[PDB]
Amino acid sequence: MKFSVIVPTYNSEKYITELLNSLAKQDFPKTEFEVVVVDDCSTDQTLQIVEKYRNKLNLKVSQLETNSGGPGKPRNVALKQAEGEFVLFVDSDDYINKETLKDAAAFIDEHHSDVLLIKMKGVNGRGVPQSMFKETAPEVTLLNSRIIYTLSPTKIYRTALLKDNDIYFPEELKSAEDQLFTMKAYLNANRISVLSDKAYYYATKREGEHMSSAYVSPEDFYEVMRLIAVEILNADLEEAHKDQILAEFLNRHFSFSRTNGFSLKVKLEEQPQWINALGDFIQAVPERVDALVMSKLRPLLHYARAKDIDNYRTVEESYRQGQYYRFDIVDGKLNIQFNEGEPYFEGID
Ligand SMILES: CC(=O)N[C@H]1[C@@H](OP(=O)(O)OP(=O)(O)OC[C@H]2O[C@@H](n3ccc(=O)[nH]c3=O)[C@H](O)[C@@H]2O)O[C@H](CO)[C@@H](O)[C@@H]1O
Ligand SMILES: [Mn+2]
Repeated sequence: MKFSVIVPTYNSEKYITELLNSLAKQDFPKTEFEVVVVDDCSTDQTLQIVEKYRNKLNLKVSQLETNSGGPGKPRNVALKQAEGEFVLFVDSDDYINKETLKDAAAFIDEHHSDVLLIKMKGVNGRGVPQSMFKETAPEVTLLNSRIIYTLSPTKIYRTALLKDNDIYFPEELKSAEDQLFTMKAYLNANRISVLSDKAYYYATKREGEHMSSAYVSPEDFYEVMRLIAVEILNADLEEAHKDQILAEFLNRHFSFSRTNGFSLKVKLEEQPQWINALGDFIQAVPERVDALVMSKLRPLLHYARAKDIDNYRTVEESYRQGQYYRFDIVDGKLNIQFNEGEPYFEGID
């Protein structure tokens, strides 16, 4: 067994066939890959739709007692059932290219990848990461490539890599359940590879609610962030490398996560809740890492670590308004003091 395609379902009857047709049309022998379907207690006709593909595909189907509250637990149940050499997570509302398992198998046989990224394509207006999919690369690291800018589970992982290092998704969590999982796989992979010859994984936009839009409390969200920083800092790598990996994670988190602009969008009466959870995550980042981060984020790291929402919000409002209490211009960049009696933050551009 080469691959295990792990499919978590939850009331997926309107789009599960578009998936199952792409596996049935794979030009890969159905005897060397399995479809591990774990249903998160669906109440529509998802399972009988799946049943019609029991002679078109090698299937392993099971259903949970109650809905787990997220994609994590179903994938965890499928992953310990998987006996394929490699694992591919495909969501119920997505589908893969006809040639995916053939090109992957051929690529991994040639380069012995532990994690293999496959190029993605957005369908029906859904955005998709692309900065790391412009060239097929046999070997990429966390620091010479943009792989940290895609933490979704929609990749090829070697089964032994996940099991030998005890890598699973957090359970009862609507979103952010993928970031810690994929980063742990990145942290332990002896070789990470990118495969961009075609458009392999098709991420769709349908209706209704996608899990990436479901509510996750700031406590649960930033606990995952805190766990990622802890995983980075205690990886079996050189200490300077771990600091730089953490800095690159923070650059991306503060630029593109819900943290970016929270004190401008969240209701005032809820922002202490955010600054306390965000601060528990930044308090796990040692202050030495602030120097490796993008300069504009250093005042935010500083006031997050101190749980100071007033100065944090003033920094965000100042960036948005382009107005500062005091600033100097040195070497085409700004050195800013955001409030009276506060420190100056230098090199901001
Ligand atoms: C970035 C990307 O390309 N895909 C991610 C995106 O998918 P997305 O935002 O589309 O969320 P989805 O609804 O597709 O959920 C992902 C998968 O989990 C299953 N599911 C959903 C709810 C539930 O209670 N039990 C269950 O098993 C879905 O059927 C689906 O197969 O946001 C999710 C939340 O982090 C991630 O898991 C997906 O990997
Ligand atoms: Mn989806």
